[PDB]
Amino acid sequence: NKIQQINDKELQSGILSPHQSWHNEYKDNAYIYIGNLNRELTEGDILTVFSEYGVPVDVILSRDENTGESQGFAYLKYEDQRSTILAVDNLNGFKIGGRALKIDHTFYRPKRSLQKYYEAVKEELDRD
RNA sequence: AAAAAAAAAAAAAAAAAACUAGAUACUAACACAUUUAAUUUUUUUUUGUU
Repeated sequence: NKIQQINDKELQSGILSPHQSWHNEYKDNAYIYIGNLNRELTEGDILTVFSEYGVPVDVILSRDENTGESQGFAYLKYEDQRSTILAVDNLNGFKIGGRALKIDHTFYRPKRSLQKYYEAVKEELDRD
């Protein structure tokens, strides 16, 4: 609802196409921060809503090291960037499970401690 | 220009109020297009990763 507020102003001026859009600030980014998730949605189900706008190559759900349950945020890289422009813009502010999730562009830095979680995820997304 | 008179009835201290609706004049240099670049409507069960 912070970002959703911008695009309405922006589109109203007829900004139309990325060169003039703030989404142009990125261009080298693909992962999207996915916020305000519900707690029970897992990686496979976050890999439900987000293929509407593209083809995910990677995904990471943030979850406590001990109890292993959702922190409530994820980082999902689309194969073709412009999905990111599409997901951030279009699906931000949308309700799942009563709470409206947030998306925004992100630069994502991998953490050693999850290293196995990368192949464990990749192998599934490597199936396709 | 100009040269009077005379025969014992009256007097007066100068319409409202209320009700309900309608009719028309009028009063305040009243206000009538700019208003928006520091500052509080922005609210949620804390939860954005070398």
